[PDB]
Amino acid sequence: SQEELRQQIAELVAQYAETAMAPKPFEAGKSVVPPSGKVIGTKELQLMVEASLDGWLTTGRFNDAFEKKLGEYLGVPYVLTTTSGSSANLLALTALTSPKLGVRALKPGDEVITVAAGFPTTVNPTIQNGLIPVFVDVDIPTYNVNASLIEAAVSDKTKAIMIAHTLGNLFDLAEVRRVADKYNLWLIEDCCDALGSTYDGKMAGTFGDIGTVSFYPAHHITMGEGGAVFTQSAELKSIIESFRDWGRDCYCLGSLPFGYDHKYTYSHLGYNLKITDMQAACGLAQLERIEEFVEKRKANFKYLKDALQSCADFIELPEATENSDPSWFGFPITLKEDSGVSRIDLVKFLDEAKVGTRLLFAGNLTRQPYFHDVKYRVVGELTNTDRIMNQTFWIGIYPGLTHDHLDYVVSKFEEFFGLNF
Amino acid sequence: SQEELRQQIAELVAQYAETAMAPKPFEAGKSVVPPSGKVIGTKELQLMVEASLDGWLTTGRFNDAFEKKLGEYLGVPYVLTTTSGSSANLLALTALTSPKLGVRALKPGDEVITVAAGFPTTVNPTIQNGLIPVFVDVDIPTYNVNASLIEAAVSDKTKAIMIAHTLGNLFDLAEVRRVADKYNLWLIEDCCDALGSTYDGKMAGTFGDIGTVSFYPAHHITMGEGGAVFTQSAELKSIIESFRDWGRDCLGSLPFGYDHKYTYSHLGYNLKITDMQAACGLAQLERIEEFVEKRKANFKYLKDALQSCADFIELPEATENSDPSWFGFPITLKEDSGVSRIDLVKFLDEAKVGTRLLFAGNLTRQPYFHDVKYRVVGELTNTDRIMNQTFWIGIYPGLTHDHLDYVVSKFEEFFGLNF
Ligand SMILES: [Fe+3]
Repeated sequence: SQEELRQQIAELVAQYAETAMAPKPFEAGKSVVPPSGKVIGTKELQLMVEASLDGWLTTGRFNDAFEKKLGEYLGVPYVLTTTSGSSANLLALTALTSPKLGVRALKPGDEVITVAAGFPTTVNPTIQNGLIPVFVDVDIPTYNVNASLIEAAVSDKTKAIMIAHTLGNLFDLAEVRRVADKYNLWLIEDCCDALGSTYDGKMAGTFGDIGTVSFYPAHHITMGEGGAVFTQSAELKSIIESFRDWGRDCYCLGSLPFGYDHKYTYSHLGYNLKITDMQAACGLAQLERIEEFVEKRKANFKYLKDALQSCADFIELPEATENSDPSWFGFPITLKEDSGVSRIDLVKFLDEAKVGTRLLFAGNLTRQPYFHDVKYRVVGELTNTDRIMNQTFWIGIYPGLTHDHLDYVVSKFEEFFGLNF
Repeated sequence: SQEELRQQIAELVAQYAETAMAPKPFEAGKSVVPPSGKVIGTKELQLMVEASLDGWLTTGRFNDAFEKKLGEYLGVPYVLTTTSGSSANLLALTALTSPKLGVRALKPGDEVITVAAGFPTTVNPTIQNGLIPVFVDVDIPTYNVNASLIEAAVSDKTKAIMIAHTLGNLFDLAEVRRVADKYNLWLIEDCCDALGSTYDGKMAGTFGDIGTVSFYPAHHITMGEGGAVFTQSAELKSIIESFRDWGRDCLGSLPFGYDHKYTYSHLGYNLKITDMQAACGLAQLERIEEFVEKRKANFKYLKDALQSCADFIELPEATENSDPSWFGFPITLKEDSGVSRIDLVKFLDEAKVGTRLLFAGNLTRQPYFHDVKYRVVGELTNTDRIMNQTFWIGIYPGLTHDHLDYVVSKFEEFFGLNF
């Protein structure tokens, strides 16, 4: 019997995942403390096998379940899965170029306000659609836009604001919101690293017109490769979907003959950025643990910050943005310049001690080699942005790290700083 | 033991597949004859479970195997998997905008010669990179570019030729190459529908600088969603890869000893797949030779039998000196037949016979082309004819001679040839 063969395959899988996905006890000196990672188990492997058995391959049963459950978690009616966080950002900004949006459709030459201290694909979509990025400085130790600088970047060409809640910490949604409204600007919330974060009690990604998230292994939940675009607007949802699906027409011009297959009628300049149900299944399992993961990240963050307070004379510790409850992606630290050493020294020392580190992504996008010939504007100076590029880095606090993992990390900072003496 | 649980699961799925993925017998009037489809079995489901079990998720073990085996099948050293045929086309054209190609790099305002009778994503990447598409007419009944018209579309802004081997039939490679070489133009072969096709005995996709293929279900092999970009140039491979991977390197004013993993040499996307997708495709690769021969067989059989309707419809013809791996069976309804394409398509639909039009028909007439900037050299006569009178039906591995026999009888019935 079929339904029988499945339940019995689920068993052999649920028992394989017991050996395979079993966490190993921490062993100082030998065990590593990566900066991020995935935490999967029996459920993940079970659903993926189910999806495999289905033999459907393209999105369906599991993808429907996933989009629905994530929509309920975020509290939004429209969720569309795509190939990655980057693809999500690309689809978000590109959808706003749709001629169906009339006078407020983004056009080549228009401007989009953002920050230079972020991830490349948060800004690439703007440049890839012919628009112009306008940068303003960020704040330390929140590592998010200094919202007070946004207003001065606005001009006649300003058209939207696309920014990411860096490392799960939220950006001043009150000031960004205020500016967007006053000038009727579109707001795209890049929540690729902030799934679960909240501001003023409201879930991140539900303040703007469109929100994006990533499911790469680093992140709160994974599908291996995957991401999602979400919104509260039916119109935008239909536009996004069209751009993701070959640009073919939907919801419900040119000179095609009457009775031309609708399946082959294209209303947008489109890609094909869909995923498989195998990917969707993994993410569905992961969704069951999200609340658990968000809680643990907040726990590890506090524990690590309290314990690392002993080095406060040499490093600046991270601070959540006022009136927010971030779902931390990582733990951002800035080495003080008058400490006597370079970030290279600390990073390398930690590396030898098995403690993983990551710099704050691009550091300063404008200084990245690929920005050599890009057309952009910067309002004010990127002082803090350059400091981040030179002095900042982050370490792990993800669900896979226990108190023993963190205790080891704290002792290494102490050792490196001679505070154990 | 873990090695046991695996082999034990392999068996349980091996018998699950024999029941689920079992081809049911054809039944005139009940069974459908779709235009395309996938043929998967035990191997596919087995590897996908293996990959699921690995728990690696991102590309790895199976993807390495897939890119390797496919590179061996095509006869190229570099194969890079991506999310879809469309993403592959996007990466192929975009990669040629890399400043590392120097004076050879594609710039906004430059032109790319192609045809309007095709799939949107074959041309969109040109428009998305700021370039200008230049169209020329196609030929009937090969449904591929009328190569003789290409030379006249060449101007001082021309930099590349990107066209697909429509429905598996090959385009005049001898002429395209001649023109490409004479003007030092880049050549991108869109083989999304031509995996296995050959021209002058050489595998399609190995004549140009970059080749692309799709793994969507309707296609020669599938991963559910997936595609690949391939080439013989190590330089391009590195560029393609960078654009696919956040645009990271491997200039600017970054501090010394800045993490190379966070140094970005291109304006990038993230168009990678999972090893679950790669596994499925790896299984599929074990059947490609079988699928290519069956499609060629179904094609011959269908064309021969359908010869009885030659007074009303124009039958497909392989391009001279080629051996196409047919994706579908393209047919053009003659205008003086007294009926319209809608009539035949609807009749066929009612009889459970699937049909598809030739994709965009004429891209320049598609609504999204309303304000696009492009040039057309000559007239798109045949292109417009295709948009109005052409359509295709299935000949994929899932179709048996009984499936085809039924299709032929319905065409005859339609035209009153059975009387
Ligand atoms: Fe439709």
